[PDB]
Amino acid sequence: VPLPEGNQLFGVVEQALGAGWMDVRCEDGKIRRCRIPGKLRRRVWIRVGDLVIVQPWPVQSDKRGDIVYRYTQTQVDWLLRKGKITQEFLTG
RNA sequence: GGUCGGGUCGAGCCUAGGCUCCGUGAGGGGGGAGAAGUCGUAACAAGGUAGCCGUAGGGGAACCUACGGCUCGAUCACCUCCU
Ligand SMILES: [Mg+2]
Ligand SMILES: [Mg+2]
Ligand SMILES: [Mg+2]
Repeated sequence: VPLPEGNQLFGVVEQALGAGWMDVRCEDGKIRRCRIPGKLRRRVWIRVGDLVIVQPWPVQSDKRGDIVYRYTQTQVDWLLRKGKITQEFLTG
């Protein structure tokens, strides 16, 4: 339900790299090696192909970022119906 | 005191060669942490082919095989040597 606020933007998980590292495709047509904060790492399980919010790192904000929130099925369905995001971004 | 001649000592400077230090450096090599990637299961019980040492060959990877050695090897039957 919460939306990106600032430099944050959506993203689609592509492949997990191990040791809490994911490979997320963002809305600006860039692939980023993203790091999962440990606070939500322990309680929220993330799997390839999900809509998430990613904030790029302050330095070298082109290939690194942090994942802050995961969108459930109802939230992504509501977003698709509202029209803030399209279907081809999710499906690739 | 000037000028010239002779003998000797000499900091510095130039060239060549030989050693050595500092900065960058394409490319390559292992080491150490991390643990929400991956393929197997080598070790500990007889760990499911006992494990390990030396040498040599082979294999995605732990590993496998041959010759000589050690017990830091389990179970059953028989034998030997003691207290
Ligand atoms: Mg084994
Ligand atoms: Mg074995
Ligand atoms: Mg062979």
